Amino acid sequence: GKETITVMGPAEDLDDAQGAWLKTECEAFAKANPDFNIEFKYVTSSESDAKDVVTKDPKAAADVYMFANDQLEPLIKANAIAKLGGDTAEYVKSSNSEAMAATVTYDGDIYAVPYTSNTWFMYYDKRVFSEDDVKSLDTMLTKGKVSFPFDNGWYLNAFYAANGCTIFGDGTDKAAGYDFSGDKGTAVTNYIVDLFANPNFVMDNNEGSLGLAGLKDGSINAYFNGNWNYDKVKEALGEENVGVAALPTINIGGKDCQLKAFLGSKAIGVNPNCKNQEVAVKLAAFLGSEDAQLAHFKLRGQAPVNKDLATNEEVAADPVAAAMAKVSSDCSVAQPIIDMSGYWDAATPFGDAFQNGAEGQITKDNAAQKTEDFNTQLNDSLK
Ligand SMILES: C[C@H]1O[C@H](O[C@H]2[C@H](O)[C@@H](O)[C@@H](O[C@H]3[C@H](O)[C@@H](O)[C@@H](O)O[C@@H]3CO)O[C@@H]2CO)[C@H](O)[C@@H](O)[C@@H]1N[C@H]1C=C(CO)[C@@H](O)[C@H](O)[C@H]1O
Repeated sequence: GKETITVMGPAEDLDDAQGAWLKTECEAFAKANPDFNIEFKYVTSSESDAKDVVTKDPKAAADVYMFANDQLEPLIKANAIAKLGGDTAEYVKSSNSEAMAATVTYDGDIYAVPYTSNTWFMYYDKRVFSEDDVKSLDTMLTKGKVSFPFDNGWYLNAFYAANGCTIFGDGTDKAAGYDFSGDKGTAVTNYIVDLFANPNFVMDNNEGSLGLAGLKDGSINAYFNGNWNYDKVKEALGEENVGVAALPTINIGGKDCQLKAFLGSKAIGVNPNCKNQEVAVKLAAFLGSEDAQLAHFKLRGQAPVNKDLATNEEVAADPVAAAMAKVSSDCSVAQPIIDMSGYWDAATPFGDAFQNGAEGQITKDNAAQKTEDFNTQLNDSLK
């Protein structure tokens, strides 16, 4: 009489054509734990959507699930994610950097097992740009076609952070609120208005299918996205043409400013409603184990977060793992775990309003107004 454990992860981890990592590792877990009498059912969902799927009704949701760490506070407030202790918590602390362990730590307790770092970087066509070119977005625009997903808040902030705008201070001070106000914010809005008015700029869509299609077309030669699309980018450009870089500078009023991505993690969480917590917690530990992370790298090129795999020669040589590490050290801010719901929501219509012909289009003439409107909406969402 097998007990069913329901596990949720993205399509790519359930796709046989990509080695179905999640199924493969669940089966390995079962083989390693003969004392458990279990079978698996799988629910396909992007880590980006996990909060929405689970918090709607945690008791109806999967027992074990893969999510993005910025979702942690909403999951906790929904009683949708179990605190982890014991060997599992110890592994999260011992096998990760301090910042990666912090991605899943709330009020001093560990709530999930990281399996990869979570950030974004630049894919580009080596036929169009040199290594030197891609150090500057402005240089890039003179040589070829550049895209950016401006209606996706996870990407938008990099431009505002570049000029000293802040979210919760350093990211950990709720009392600091949002600060996108003033000339520092308007200067960034003006830069983005100019970008949209640049005929070598093409807005990417929210989840980046437009950019991917553009790379294949040649209509887009630079794509800001992540590790999950590595194989598709290789398909679009041809692997000898794929360049991978950390983030460029943008020139605001004569000053080179560094774009800064969010850096968080993707992790495995346990549903408190799972009827076998022993199995669920051990499975989460297994899915984030060293062996499992190495398999994620070999089966579909996903970069490990486990610091012991950093010295694996194949990992260290991987262009995406290397870019992600450079974004971590040089081009990022730590992903807040203070809930950013109001920002994720406001970011999308704000980004969309830059488009030529948009309702309430952001322009040079109204940039300051629109910037304050945005700052005001962000802070209102905290009241
Ligand atoms: C807006 C959204 O931003 C963040 O989501 C990003 C993920 O963290 C990234 O990992 C990446 O997701 C990819 C998966 O890693 C990958 O395995 C595959 O499934 O494709 C995903 C991309 O399609 O990119 C995501 C951004 O595109 C953040 O983690 C996430 O929580 C944010 N979602 C909020 C935003 C809205 C609408 O504004 C709400 O509906 C959500 O409930 C919020 O959580």
